[PDB]
Amino acid sequence: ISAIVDIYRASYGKRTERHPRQCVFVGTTNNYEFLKDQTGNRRFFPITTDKNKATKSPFDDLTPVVVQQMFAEARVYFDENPTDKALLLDKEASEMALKVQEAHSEKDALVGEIEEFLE
DNA sequence: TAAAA
Repeated sequence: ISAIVDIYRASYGKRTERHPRQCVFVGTTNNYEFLKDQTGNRRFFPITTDKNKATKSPFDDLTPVVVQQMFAEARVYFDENPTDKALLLDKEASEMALKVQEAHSEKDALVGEIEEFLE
């Protein structure tokens, strides 16, 4: 997920070439516990989506014009500061992100019994 | 075409 380049050989190529990462990943799920890592999940930012609270339906209200406008807005914001530092969350946003990632992360059970036994 | 798949 956190790889900036992909150094690999083409399907039938002769030598290994270098491709900068030109894609963004978005994942979809209905499980409430998808983060297997127990020592922090800073890569993945879970957004909980609620039906019947969607003001606009993504089936009939997202049209190429609307997504083009969204990407033009993103282009403006990125061109305000064209560096990777501008892509990080705000301090309070990152603070909430820690709690959200922990809440959606798998919990180890052995820790509880170890604590009880040591107590 | 063989490879590489």
